[PDB]
Amino acid sequence: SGFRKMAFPSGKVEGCMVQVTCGTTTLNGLWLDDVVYCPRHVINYEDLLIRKSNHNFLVQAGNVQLRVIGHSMQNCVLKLKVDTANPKTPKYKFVRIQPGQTFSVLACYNGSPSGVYQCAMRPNFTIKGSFLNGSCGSVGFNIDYDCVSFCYMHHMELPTGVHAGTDLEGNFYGPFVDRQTAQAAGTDTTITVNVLAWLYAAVINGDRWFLNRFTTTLNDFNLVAMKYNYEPLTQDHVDILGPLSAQTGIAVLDMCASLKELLQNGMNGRTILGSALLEDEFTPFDVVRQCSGVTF
Amino acid sequence: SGFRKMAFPSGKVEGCMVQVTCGTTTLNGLWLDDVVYCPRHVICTSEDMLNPNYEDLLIRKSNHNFLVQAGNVQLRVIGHSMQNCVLKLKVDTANPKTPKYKFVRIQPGQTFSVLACYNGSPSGVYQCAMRPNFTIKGSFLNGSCGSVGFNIDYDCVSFCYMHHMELPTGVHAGTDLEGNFYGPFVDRQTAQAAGTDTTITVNVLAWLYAAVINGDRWFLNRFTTTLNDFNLVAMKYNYEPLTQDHVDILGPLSAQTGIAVLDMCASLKELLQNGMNGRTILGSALLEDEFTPFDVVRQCSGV
Ligand SMILES: CC(C)(O)c1ccc2cncc(NC(=O)[C@@H]3CCNc4ccc(Cl)cc43)c2c1
Ligand SMILES: CC(C)(O)c1ccc2cncc(NC(=O)[C@@H]3CCNc4ccc(Cl)cc43)c2c1
Ligand SMILES: [Cl-]
Repeated sequence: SGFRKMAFPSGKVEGCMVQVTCGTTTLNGLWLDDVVYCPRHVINYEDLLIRKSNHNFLVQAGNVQLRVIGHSMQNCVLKLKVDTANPKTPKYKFVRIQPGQTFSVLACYNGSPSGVYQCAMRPNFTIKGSFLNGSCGSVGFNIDYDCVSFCYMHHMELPTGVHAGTDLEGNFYGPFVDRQTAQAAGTDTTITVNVLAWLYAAVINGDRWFLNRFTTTLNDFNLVAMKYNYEPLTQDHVDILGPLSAQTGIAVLDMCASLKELLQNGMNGRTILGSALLEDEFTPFDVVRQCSGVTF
Repeated sequence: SGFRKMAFPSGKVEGCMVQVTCGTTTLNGLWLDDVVYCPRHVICTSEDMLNPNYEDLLIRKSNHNFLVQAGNVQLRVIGHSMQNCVLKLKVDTANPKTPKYKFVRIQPGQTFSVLACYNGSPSGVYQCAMRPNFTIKGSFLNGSCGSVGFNIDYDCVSFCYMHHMELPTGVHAGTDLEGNFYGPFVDRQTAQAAGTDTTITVNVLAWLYAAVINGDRWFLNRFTTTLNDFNLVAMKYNYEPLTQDHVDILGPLSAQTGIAVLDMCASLKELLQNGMNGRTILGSALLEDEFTPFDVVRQCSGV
């Protein structure tokens, strides 16, 4: 029993974190094989980069200096070829995630990991992270079997205190740019499929006060959800919730009627899994994995 | 900016997790140097748990009855001893991945990271706190016994918890790494129940200072309180008494924000009376008590 915001074990990623310094800027890099990946803002990026020599980039792995033997830019990521291959390189993939998907973040400063937390890519493409100055280059990941799927690299903080970054191929999530200009997060919405997954997690853990005898259609549910700034629920979302619906005996549209009632009436002084707000940062897969004990 | 329930990076602990099997029971062990530490109930059947005589069950076991697996390698047990509710299995191989470590016994209100494991394999990491009633609100399934709680301030891992059991309310009970239980619990299937739980007051205050550091002051008021009047009000909401030690510990956060501890206490009194009126504090509609003054200073900015 119990339900926590759980992150993947970070060990396979910790062994890849390095510190990258160029001039007066110090940030984090990801060392995989003989390449160090980091935000290109550490250095017109083509014009600024062509003026740099390999020895201008100082890369430190623990108490050992790695020597940069080459450099290239791919979108908003700088790839620094080093002379030493990381002996701790895990099995890995670079994957681009969609809004609503979750991942673990290993927050680092000066190439040293300080903490790990779980978060979701918001529908407005920002992440509600916990980052201070020097955290640039910290990475987001998931683990599938023994393979680390890197999905995020931290680049910046927006004026509202939320965060923006790229995939490991340097493509930003959202309409953001890596420079000092007027940028703002768009109006955010609630990830509906995730709230429903969390409601199924509450039922699995014995919290059932919000269940009712009613059902709804997908269309009537979507009309109500649009009014409360909830993301539209698709047939794909209904299909993805199938396993949780079979384990609890509560049809997806049956749970949608509970959600409709919670949006229209509130919680009435009651909590769900120790929360007075409807939680949207657990996917259906996260609920299944935590309520089944999947290991890595 | 931002404030999250943040756990310590788990790598140093992952390299210590092993699987321990005795008869039909399989659980997790912690391999540090040439010793594997695990809950002593690994030698019990379900029937034995009603009234186990651990000394009698242990004397019937030899070294080769304990199977210890580290990854895909079997470790050989060359000795065994019991220390309180922990079994210590001497193995023939020292763990090459043994980090710098200490065994520390924590007090209620203290936080720590948990690496939840099954079959000697880590599945997840989360942050939690030792409740005033000595239980932890964890996320543990059957097979998670032997999973450990820790802090990593600098390069040293301080092991503070080993998971032993789940109570009827769904909360969890365990021991320090010397096998002494936290709370009045026994590693026996007996009618045990968690005592009435209370809110960790010093931690709620720390989290209110974290909200001020991050730019939110809506909850402050023009009042102050004496420590005794604060505690008379706090006890009515099932909040732990606030001691002079707690006031001292909040000193640094009080200096960084310019808000006296008893003025923050007055704000807490008003939040308990009024609720939040549709507002949130650091993205929460409830008063959060699982961040210590130390965790706030660690995660929040100095400016
Ligand atoms: C407020 C403060 C100290 O600058 C800060 C506070 C918290 C931060 C958290 N995560 C990242 C940060 N860096 C940036 O956002 C950097 C520096 C500012 N300008 C800028 C412009 C473009 C790009 Cl791609 C990056 C940055 C943080 C910075
Ligand atoms: C209730 C259920 C399914 O057995 C379960 C569910 C979740 C659990 C989570 N963490 C540990 C668990 N094991 C125990 O509590 C074991 C087995 C039952 N009795 C018992 C009595 C005393 C002692 Cl010291 C240990 C145990 C869990 C078990
Ligand atoms: Cl302590």
